[PDB]
Amino acid sequence: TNRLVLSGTVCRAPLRKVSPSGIPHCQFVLEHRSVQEEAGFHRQAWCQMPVIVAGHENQAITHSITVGSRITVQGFISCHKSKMVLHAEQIELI
Amino acid sequence: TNRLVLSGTVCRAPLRKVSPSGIPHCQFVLEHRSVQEEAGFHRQAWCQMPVIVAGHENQAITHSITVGSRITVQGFISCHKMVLHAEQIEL
Repeated sequence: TNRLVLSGTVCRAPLRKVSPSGIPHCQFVLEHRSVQEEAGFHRQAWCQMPVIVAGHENQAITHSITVGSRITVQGFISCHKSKMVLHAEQIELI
Repeated sequence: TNRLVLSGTVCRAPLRKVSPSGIPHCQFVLEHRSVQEEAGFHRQAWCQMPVIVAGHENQAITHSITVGSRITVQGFISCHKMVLHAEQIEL
């Protein structure tokens, strides 16, 4: 299983490219901040998560995303060298 | 929402630690590798995720895990470098 569901405020606006083969993709950064319960106590959770939205079907929604937009992204995490990226599969606005 | 569900092989053996205040928790590293669909193509996904297990109710499970154990962990992520704060662990 590889499923991350993460809500946050967009802190870098989408940058958009099309691969040579014609695959559209845009990248932005998603800032999450919340209070989470852990072992009966509350702790602040925070992350700036890079998000990639690849493929034709999810591009239209990304044009409503700007810095300040509140969204939830559901997808899978991928790590390179150690930088992480959330690869979006569903995006919910507000 | 802040929910990560991630399966993998333990690649660093669990250690049982204490906070400055003396609060116990267990930690290990989880190596994930999978094949995911993206834009109609198959793409490899990998991550080595540090995991924190602070619930004492999870101590029996975390003691049966060694390097090589296959597990699924669910919890919330926080960036301190990312760490998965485990709420459930399934063997």
